[PDB]
Amino acid sequence: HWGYGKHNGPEHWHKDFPIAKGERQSPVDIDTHTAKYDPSLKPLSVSYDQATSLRILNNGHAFNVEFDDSQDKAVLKGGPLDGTYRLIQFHFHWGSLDGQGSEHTVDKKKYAAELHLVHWNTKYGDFGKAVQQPDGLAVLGIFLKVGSAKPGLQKVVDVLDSIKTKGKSADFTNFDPRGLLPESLDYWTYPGSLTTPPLLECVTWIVLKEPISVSSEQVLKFRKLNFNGEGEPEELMVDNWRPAQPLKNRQIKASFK
Ligand SMILES: [Cu+2]
Ligand SMILES: [Cu+2]
Repeated sequence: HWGYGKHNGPEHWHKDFPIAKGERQSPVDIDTHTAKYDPSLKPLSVSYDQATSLRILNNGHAFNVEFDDSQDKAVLKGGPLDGTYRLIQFHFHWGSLDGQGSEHTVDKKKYAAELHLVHWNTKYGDFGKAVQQPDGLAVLGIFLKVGSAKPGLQKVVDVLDSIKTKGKSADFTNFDPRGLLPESLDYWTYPGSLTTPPLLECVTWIVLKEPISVSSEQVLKFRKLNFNGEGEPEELMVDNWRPAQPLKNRQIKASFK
């Protein structure tokens, strides 16, 4: 009823999810010149040392690498955040070509892909309760550009053959998400939403300024995935990104000058 095709893509989602035309939708274009430095922001605290990855799942729109979120094992704190946010899963959005794929844009520039590390606020007890709150989630977004390989991505790329089609999953233990981060934690932040239906306005977005580099071969493997289930007509899982939405009454803040 929703996807990324011609007939069910972003431009249609409002029919079933009227919040698509809401006041704090994501992604947005990040106008670097109009973002303002906020000296009172903190440094981000990314605490992933005890992360417990469990599984990787092709859900028909992306693949999610899922984590044990039943304890404070892999948490995000600081920055604009009040309290502790637990990592539940990460996934990517990517293009059919290297010139598109990201959801956020930077001065209208599209990156080849975007990584979303999804975290929920522990004050709300579980993910499903957190998405109903204005400060329920914190998503760390990281741009991908094509160049050198990202070594810490390779273990993800190499399991993708085992989850080609919608509904397939595979064990994915002992994966360290720290290997997906860039050097700098400088960031922009703003209040927004989930970027897939149900498009709930529950996200504090934290978008890193510094992209990571991945190789051609790595992104090419993303593009071999399928939106369809096994035994259905093959449709490559590409261009699974929502375009930039109106900023409306929001200001994007920068952690850096
Ligand atoms: Cu559907
Ligand atoms: Cu996402």
